[PDB]
Amino acid sequence: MPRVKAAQAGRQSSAKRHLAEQFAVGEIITDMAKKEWKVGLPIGQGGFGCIYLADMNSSESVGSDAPCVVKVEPSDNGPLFTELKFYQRAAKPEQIQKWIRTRKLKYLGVPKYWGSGLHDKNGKSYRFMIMDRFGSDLQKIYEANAKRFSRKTVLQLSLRILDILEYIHEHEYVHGDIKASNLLLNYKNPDQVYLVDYGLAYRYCPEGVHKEYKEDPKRCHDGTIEFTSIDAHNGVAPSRRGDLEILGYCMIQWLTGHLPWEDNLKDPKYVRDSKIRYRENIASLMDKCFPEKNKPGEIAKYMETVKLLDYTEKPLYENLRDILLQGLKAIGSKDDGKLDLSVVENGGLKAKTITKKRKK
Repeated sequence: MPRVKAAQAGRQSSAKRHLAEQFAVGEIITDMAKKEWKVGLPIGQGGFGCIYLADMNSSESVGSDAPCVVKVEPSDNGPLFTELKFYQRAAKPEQIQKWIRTRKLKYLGVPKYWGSGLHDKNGKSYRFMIMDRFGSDLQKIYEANAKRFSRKTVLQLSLRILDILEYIHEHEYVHGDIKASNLLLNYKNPDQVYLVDYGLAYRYCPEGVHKEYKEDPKRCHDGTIEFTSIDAHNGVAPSRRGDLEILGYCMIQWLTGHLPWEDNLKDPKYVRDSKIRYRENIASLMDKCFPEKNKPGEIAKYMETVKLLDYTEKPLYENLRDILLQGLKAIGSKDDGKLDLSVVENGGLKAKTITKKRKK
């Protein structure tokens, strides 16, 4: 006496053609700078979906086909508001190079900003923003490459993401979702990874002042538990320990190309039991996933160290970066020149809004 049942469906159509209602490639978008940016070919990546190139024609001496694009968002001012806020707030050549050079930072893994604008579609204000020229994605590359990256890449990315993660963590936002979906590359430059999709911004410390674990008791689940880690999965702000922990998980997953708990990440209970069970002796789990394929140590120690200090004691960029560079350079290899993710995939990344109170 079995029992089965199910169903599903879906569709969507649209079309138009007439004056003041038929936009297309080459269209001129007016920015807050009172200018006119021409839209180029479609992209779909580089912002929040449905992104179109920018600066098609030339105004004075072409600059490498004018590597620029413009993302378009719906009239809501929700996720784009926050993302754009910090995006433009932390965007600047002189500003960045200033603090970066003054603090000897390992470069900033953030996209370049130029300007923004909104076009009122009679009842629907379409907001858009111009940024660097992107095309590749870490979510797609890993999909076709089966997260089969070398140590050089894992280290390079980890380092970059770390620097940026700190510069922002010292403000009031942290990309709890380190998922590759937030990692994008240049339109055709593998030696340049930028972290976009700030929509997953999670206020680390309230009013700039940290607070004991007790933010979202109902699991803020800002993003996919897969990368959200126990921190975000528990609604608690990743006070250093969380950020680092997440980076470690994704790091080993990239070097291994497969995750044990991942296959069982379908549910939260599993992800939790896995995090704890693996936390008990991450060292054994790290060495277990790699008997003798390469050299599991940088990630093993890095993680063990991040949890060896405490749940929320204090960060250790120098210490972590030390063990990481030590194990990575221990093999006599480091800084091949740029990166090792030029597989050229180009897919369709994703995004989401910040967790707090608004999602209706």
